[PDB]
Amino acid sequence: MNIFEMLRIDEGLRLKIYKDTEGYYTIGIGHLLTKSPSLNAAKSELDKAIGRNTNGVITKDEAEKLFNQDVDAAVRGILRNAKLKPVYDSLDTVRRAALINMVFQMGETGVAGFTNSLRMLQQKRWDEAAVNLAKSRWYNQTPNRAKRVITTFRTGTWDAYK
Ligand SMILES: [Cl-]
Ligand SMILES: [Cl-]
Repeated sequence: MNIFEMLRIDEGLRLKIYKDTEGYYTIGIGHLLTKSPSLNAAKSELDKAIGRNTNGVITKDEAEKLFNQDVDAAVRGILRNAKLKPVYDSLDTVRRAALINMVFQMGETGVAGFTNSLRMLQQKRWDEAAVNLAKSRWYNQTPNRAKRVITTFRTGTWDAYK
């Protein structure tokens, strides 16, 4: 298992513009287009991202290209973030994938906000960190996905994804 595979299971793949869990226009493998409630604004962001008149449909390849860019961005963002990098540096490979997934979903800023859980993860207090992460809107809104990432941090294994 690896990050790409993990996120692919979490986000799925849609080739047409769709609304995510929060009702925002998205395409591909969880690529957010815009938070504006206008479909036109979305189509325009879409063609701007792909570089062609898409009419709101992209191919698989185009989806995977946005995904590759998005994973790269996530990692980079983490490494650039003063709160995040030290956490990432401290972790094992599997747990690093769990942090990336969170960053992919919520952005670097939202993650950086889980101060207390970050701290627990850095100290390697697994069971505690897992309880604290569960007290969040994140877990309450997308509980199955959150359980999966949480279990990953708790165990340092991919079992949640098996
Ligand atoms: Cl983009
Ligand atoms: Cl969920």
